[PDB]
Amino acid sequence: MRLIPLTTAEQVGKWAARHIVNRINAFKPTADRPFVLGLPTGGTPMTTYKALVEMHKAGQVSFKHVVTFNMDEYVGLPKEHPESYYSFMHRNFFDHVDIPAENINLLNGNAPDIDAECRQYEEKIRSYGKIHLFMGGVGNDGHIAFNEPASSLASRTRIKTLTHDTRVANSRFFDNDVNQVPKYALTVGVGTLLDAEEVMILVLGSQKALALQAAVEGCVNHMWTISCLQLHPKAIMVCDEPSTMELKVKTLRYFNELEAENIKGL
Amino acid sequence: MRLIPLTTAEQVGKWAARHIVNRINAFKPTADRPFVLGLPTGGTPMTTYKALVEMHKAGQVSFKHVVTFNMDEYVGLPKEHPESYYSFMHRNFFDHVDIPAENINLLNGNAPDIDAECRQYEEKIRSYGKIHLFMGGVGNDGHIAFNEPASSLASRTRIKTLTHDTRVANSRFFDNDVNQVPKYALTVGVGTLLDAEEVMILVLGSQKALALQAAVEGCVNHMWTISCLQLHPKAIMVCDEPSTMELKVKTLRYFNELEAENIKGL
Amino acid sequence: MRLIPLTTAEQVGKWAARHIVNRINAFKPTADRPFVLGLPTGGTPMTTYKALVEMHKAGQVSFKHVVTFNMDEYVGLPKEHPESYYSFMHRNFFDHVDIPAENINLLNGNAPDIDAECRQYEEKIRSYGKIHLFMGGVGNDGHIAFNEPASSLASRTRIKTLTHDTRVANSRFFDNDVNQVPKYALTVGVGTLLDAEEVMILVLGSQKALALQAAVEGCVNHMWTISCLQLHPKAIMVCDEPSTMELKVKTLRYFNELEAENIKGL
Amino acid sequence: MRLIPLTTAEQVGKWAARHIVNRINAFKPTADRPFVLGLPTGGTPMTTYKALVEMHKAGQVSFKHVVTFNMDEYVGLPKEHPESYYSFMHRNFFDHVDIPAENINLLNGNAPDIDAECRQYEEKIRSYGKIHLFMGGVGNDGHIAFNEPASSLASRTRIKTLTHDTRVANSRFFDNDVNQVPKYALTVGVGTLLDAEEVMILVLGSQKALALQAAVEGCVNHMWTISCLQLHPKAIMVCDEPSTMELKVKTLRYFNELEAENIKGL
Amino acid sequence: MRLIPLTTAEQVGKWAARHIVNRINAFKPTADRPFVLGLPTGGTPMTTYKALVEMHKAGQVSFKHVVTFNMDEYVGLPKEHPESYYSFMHRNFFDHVDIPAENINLLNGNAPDIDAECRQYEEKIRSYGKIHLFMGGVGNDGHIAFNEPASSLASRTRIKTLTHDTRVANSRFFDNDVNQVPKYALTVGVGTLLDAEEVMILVLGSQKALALQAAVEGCVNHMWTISCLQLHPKAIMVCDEPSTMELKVKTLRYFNELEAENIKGL
Amino acid sequence: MRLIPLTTAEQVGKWAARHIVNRINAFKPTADRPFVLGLPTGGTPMTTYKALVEMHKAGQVSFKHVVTFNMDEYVGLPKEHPESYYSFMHRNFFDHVDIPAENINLLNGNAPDIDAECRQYEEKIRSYGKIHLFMGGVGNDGHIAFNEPASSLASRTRIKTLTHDTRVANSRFFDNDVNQVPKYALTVGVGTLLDAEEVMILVLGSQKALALQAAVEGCVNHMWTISCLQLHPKAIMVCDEPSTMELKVKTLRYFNELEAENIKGL
Repeated sequence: MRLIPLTTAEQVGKWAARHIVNRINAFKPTADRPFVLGLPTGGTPMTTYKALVEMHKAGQVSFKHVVTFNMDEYVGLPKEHPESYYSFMHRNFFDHVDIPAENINLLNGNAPDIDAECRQYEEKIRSYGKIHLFMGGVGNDGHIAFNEPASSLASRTRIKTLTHDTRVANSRFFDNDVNQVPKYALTVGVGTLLDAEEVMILVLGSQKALALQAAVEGCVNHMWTISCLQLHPKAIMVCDEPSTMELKVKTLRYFNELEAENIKGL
Repeated sequence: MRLIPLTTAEQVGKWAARHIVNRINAFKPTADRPFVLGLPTGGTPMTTYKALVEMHKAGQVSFKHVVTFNMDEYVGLPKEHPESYYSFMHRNFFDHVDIPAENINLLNGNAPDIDAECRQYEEKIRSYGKIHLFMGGVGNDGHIAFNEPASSLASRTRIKTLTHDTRVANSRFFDNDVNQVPKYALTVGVGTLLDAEEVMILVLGSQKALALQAAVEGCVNHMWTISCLQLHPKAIMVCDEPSTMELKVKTLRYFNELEAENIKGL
Repeated sequence: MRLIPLTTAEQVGKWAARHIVNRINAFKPTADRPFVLGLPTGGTPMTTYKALVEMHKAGQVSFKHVVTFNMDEYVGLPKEHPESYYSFMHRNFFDHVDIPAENINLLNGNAPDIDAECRQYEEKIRSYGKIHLFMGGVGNDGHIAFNEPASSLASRTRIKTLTHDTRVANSRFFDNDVNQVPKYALTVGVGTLLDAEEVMILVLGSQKALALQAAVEGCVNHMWTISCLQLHPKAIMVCDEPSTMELKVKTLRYFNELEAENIKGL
Repeated sequence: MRLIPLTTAEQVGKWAARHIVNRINAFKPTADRPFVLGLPTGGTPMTTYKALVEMHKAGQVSFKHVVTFNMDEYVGLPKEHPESYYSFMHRNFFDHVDIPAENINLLNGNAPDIDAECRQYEEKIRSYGKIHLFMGGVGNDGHIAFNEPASSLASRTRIKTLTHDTRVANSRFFDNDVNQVPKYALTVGVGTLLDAEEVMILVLGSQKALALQAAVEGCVNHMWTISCLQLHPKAIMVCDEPSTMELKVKTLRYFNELEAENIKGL
Repeated sequence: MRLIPLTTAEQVGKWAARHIVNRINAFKPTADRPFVLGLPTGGTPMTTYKALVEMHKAGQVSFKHVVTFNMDEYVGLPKEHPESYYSFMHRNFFDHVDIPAENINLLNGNAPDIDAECRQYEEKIRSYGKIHLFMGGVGNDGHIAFNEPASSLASRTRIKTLTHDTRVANSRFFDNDVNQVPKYALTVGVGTLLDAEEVMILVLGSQKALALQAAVEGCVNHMWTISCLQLHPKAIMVCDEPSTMELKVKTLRYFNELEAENIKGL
Repeated sequence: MRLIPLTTAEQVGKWAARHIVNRINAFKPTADRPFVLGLPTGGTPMTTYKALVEMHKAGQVSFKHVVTFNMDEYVGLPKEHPESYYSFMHRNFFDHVDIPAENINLLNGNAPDIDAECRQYEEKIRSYGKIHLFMGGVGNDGHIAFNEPASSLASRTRIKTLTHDTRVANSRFFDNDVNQVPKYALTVGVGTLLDAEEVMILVLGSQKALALQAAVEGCVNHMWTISCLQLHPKAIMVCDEPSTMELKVKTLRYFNELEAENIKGL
């Protein structure tokens, strides 16, 4: 597992975006062999999207043969609502890069047969073979996407009933109105994430410090889902300074020395 | 992993038996595609067998195309001894349901070539492909079947030398005579159990409280074998009230809310 | 996992060497079906090599159809330097047994294309299929070979920059001159080791006591790489008395009783 | 140490108020031998004051010969500001009972010589001899009054610079304006509290659950000041249901059985 | 704190008895300056009493000016019942040594005013000044005498309601009849014990292993009362081999080396 | 407890020396009311002595009415040996300041009656009343002076048999000859240290990191003697950067903010 200890969110997004760019450029994707990218939404990846767009505009990367899969979507919310994850993803990324519509995959929160929607999503991933790089964030309690603590590490794409803490912490978008916040969401599973070739988790804010600690220094346990990334063949935590509060000083010093050459320029 | 927090043993058996019934009825087994059920013996599954029998008699389930594999058997004990696991299983379950003899698999504790017996058992499981649901209990120290603490998670069906604590705690059946209790037993391995599609562990009694804690809140470690079910794709702990003594109040409250809809009726 | 608690290094080497011999003799290797043995260097396996040689000379084992893979080699050191791992392995083992040159595999620390060298090594292992028994030691911090703490459990053969603690602790061979000690080494990966059928770790000295504890009593975590052997299908720790300092008395007593029959004669 | 596990805040205040009443009535205070009561402010003791007033009005207790000492006061806030602790204490308690002004002791946050004020307060306590019962609450991080984590257990009455978390969590009274909230406060010390004959801590809300756990099940350590009450000769924790979230089920069950006879009626 | 690691109960009693003898002989007690000895009952001190008697008979010690205080007594049991603690103490010790009746102090479980009895006992100890050496055992959960877990460290002599586990584990004397076992007992308090000049705890049996661990390696906490002996000026644990099961090997090795000179002869 | 987190040893000595100076100047010592200072030897306080001397020479402090007590001395070493603690203390401090011989107290390692020497030392401290400030260091295992782990917190001045690790780590002064290093030493006790009014521990080097952690973040336990300073009324840890390796980042950040105003200038 790699830990990239940075100072600010802007540095974290530049690092993550540069990592994505370097994986895409080394892979050399084509129409028949696309690079498959898993993506999250929310405030945490914002500086990464901003930096990815920048690099695209600077001519350093093309998304023409990049296929994407998003982690989740609200159930029963119209796709064109500005707070849908569809809307977030276009406004913050797809509106500014050269990816074709047929390459973009998002869960249909309005599908008539929800279990069918979830089944097809998993099938579509398998039609390409695998996600090469899945970027995500982590909950304060170590959970992933809308999966709950003690989720099966093999769980799959499925509908979830959001937690009060989550409606609550999202009611702001439903202009600060915790009654309109959709009750349910579609989310990829933990197994869906773990099947990716590489997993890169963005960790921002002292509210994630216990999760960072559970991921990096704690032992493997299903109650802190993020800890099971220790068993993943290729996992990376990219973090800012406030998120490191619960780590030991020597842990932070170890990774700061091991990755020093890699965190220049960004 | 699911935790089903119930109050009494009778509720635990009804829940477990209803789960088994629902898996069988959704699977729709046939002569050429049987439902494969792994089973334990002892006091812990008694209320489950009693409830399964009841449901069978009420016409809610048929075992005509259900194939079963038991976890273990005493070595050198005549099969018709009333304390053999063969005898337990017929008296508490098979005597009352419609399963055919050819569908019942039990280890032959009287086989002339013990290693061969153990090899054939594993081969028979593989001939059907997989166990769809393996029901078991857990030792006070978290062990499974007759496997010992720090058993390999890939261990397989094999002969074991029973522990004093086990002969001791079983001498009662050998009418309370710890000298007749067979010295050895045949048992499936931890790998045998983990290869099942779903694992459901019955947890009864405050003597199992540390094991329950190690399974649900502790981290993964081979000394408490039950903790490695955290890594299993589909594991369920079904427990009574006294078994919950070592859990945190919030852990019990979390699962009691998450599974509330599912523990009605039983 | 097995723990073989012995008293002295000489007993540990006899036990390990007898284990190796028994695996080879039960396997019955041939020209077209060799026994594949993974091997380490350093002070820790010395009494094992001495005992293996002895058994060979006593006519108890032949290495004619044994293929070996060593864990590592210094980069840029001439192979005939007496402190190369090539030189160690010939002087302590291959010079005294009947293994053919074509059966010996060592990393070429002088290869012109290092990444290519590392790729070919993994390919050669796969050409035979698998390592049947990989013998190794463990770092004071639980690491394996030249892999670092928090290495991926799927990492593979690759070049590493040695740690000061390692150059320091090896400068003695570069006649106690920490300036000549090569800066880099080639090492198999953790995945390389875990892919072996059986892993046997030699544990000598109270400086390994925390690692032994993390391997046997602690939980699974990537910071102590050796702890992930708890998840390996067939792992054995062979240890001397001073290495047991951080274990609980009952843990040492448990394994001392479970393996009693097996540690006679040696 | 006693733990009184109750369900609601109203029950906690009735229990605490009944305890206070029973200590006062058994002591039989007089003009020359007053009962000395230490008191806190804030939302936590509100139901206790409400119940104390009730009991007073029902003729069950008199405060005529009760002397009180409050834990703290804001520095530079006019005493008649409605949010001063003076104002809180009169409005919620002294306005409704028969205690004489000369018996009421509060820190003068407007004293010209602050260190002198703090010295005199300690001297006044010692002039009576000792506090017989000190009632308080506990911070989310286990701290007491305005003392900080890792305060000396012998610290004494003194001025403190409030924490952002505290100004923040109190800005609501300074009509939700975190700029007017006084920067400093006077507070009794941890030694001041520990010198009382009996200490009764009110614990309300799941935000206090980690503190409750540190007080009752954790070990003694100065970072969670409340844990050092384990060393106090006569300490009582009175808590509501949500505060018990981090305790083990058996801990809550133990105290619920030990104190059962004592939590009836309230 | 000293830990005296011995092998058998007989060695523990000889060591403890020799310690007692050496304290008495160095103190040189007289009519007006007696040696004050606190004593327990039960199976744990039996080999100590047997060895003390032996030493007395060998002329190595006199109890003529030794005053004793016992830890506890059953309430409502006639003193001459053979299972009273009075009866135990005479039959196992006082019947065989030269101590005068006026020097023997035992709680009167038949006193008409129980609280008065308990008050007088504490007063009698204080009339002599202090207990020079208090010998005791420890409960499986670390408790002392009949004090419960989380007892105040300043608690005093008082009546207690016995626990089921205790009636249960003592019903054997009430010829194995858990209905006659007195419901209540008088016991010295934890403060009573801690006020002694030196405290020597006898630890026998693997059932005490967790308590031994909490006393010696764990941190100070009131839930394991025995752990607070770490704060006592002069505490000694005398233990047999099975009691050491939960200690680390290096802990046992440390004390075995530090006390080596002192455990010869016994 | 205060933690003063500094970067280098030179800053630690300046801080400590300034603290000492400020305590002395605020106390205003006289012939009949001296300031009593407890002192250690070794490499750890060297920069403090150097800075104290400097301040003395700058006219900021006088030792005319300062009385000192040193922690320890070698047994049987001639006082004028350059490696005696007498010799260390004169060469590094007393040779450069204005303290009178009658004010200097050091243990006489050559006393004819060792127990008498140790008794008189304690008596001399009590003749002045108390040590106002005791400065010391801490062992890698948290021990104090020559006291061992699990020493009584009330232990007193006494002779000790040095540990191999200590002779070993000091043989360098006995020009790197571990055979001349005295076998025994006189040392103040833990009680002697804890009786001081204020205790200031100098913590230098990553080898002290576990001890620092046990002092500041761990719980109270006698195996890490330094942890019991959490119970001391007025304790200060002054540390350099490498010593902070085992602390959590937030712990170091907390104290760095709380003491910021106090670590300027030095």
